[PDB]
Amino acid sequence: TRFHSFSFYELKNVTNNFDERPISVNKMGEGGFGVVYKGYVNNTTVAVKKLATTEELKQQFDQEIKVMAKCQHENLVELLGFSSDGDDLCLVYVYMPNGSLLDRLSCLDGTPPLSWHMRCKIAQGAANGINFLHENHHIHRDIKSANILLDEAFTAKISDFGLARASETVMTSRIVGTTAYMAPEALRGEITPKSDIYSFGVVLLEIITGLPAVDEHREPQLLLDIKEEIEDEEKTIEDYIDKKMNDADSTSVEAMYSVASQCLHEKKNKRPDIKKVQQLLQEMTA
Ligand SMILES: COCCCNc1nc(Cl)c(-c2nc3ccccc3s2)c(N[C@@H]2C[C@H](CO)[C@@H](O)[C@H]2O)n1
Repeated sequence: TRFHSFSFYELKNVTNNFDERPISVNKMGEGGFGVVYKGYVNNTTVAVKKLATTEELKQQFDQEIKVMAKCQHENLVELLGFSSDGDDLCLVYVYMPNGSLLDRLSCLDGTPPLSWHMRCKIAQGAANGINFLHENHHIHRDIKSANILLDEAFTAKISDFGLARASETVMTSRIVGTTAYMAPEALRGEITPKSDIYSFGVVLLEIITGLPAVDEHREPQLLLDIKEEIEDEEKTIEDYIDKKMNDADSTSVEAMYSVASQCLHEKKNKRPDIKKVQQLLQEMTA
């Protein structure tokens, strides 16, 4: 697939010379080291990711284009174009008005809490995006709620393919990802789609509880450990369900938790593949 060849100065103009301030009062954030700026061009709102070692920075930009050229799906963010003529390298995407699942789970800037009904649809949507990537022999290497973007109708879109790796178990010296979401073997340097499943189980626990993967002022500081308190019969998942929901029945919440439990197996070979995860989430609703 081919993309629009945007000029650096057109992107510099529509993003106000790459301003570092927020929208209130561009800056948005940086998932894979590249400041995302809000922009408007050709009567359509966009998100411009300016990248941002010199060759490793360029390898992050080249992979994104190589992966998105091949990968086209409704549950992945769309790349509209990019820019090479400038000093820095830019990647233009279709703007997502509901931000990340992280910011919507935390109600950042006063947004209403997502209902259980929207949460199930986002879980199913996110799991289609991972299935399409794995079907097409790609490992995301950074599955987290901050990397699940939400469109005009709260449709889950996986994003950030700067760390994406082809498959089509390999080992690596430069270990990359988000500690709070990573699997045991990923933290050791193994590269496998089985790690993407583990990280997705952490996202399901954030969806159910509404608690972020890591909270420094919390006990336990890591969300994945809450699974062990529930397994020891000290607490139940019922006691961790997000209280900012009025439409969450126990059967569907327990059913989502069963998937998150299986996803979070420490033994990589005991975890279910994405196609099984997708079937279980579909059976949950239905
Ligand atoms: C005013 O309403 C707010 C809506 C903001 N909407 C929005 N829209 C898009 Cl298209 C992106 C992209 N971010 C990336 C990052 C890498 C690759 C592709 C993309 S597309 C984004 N990223 C931010 C950075 C962060 C990820 O860690 C998230 O929490 C976001 O804040 N935020």
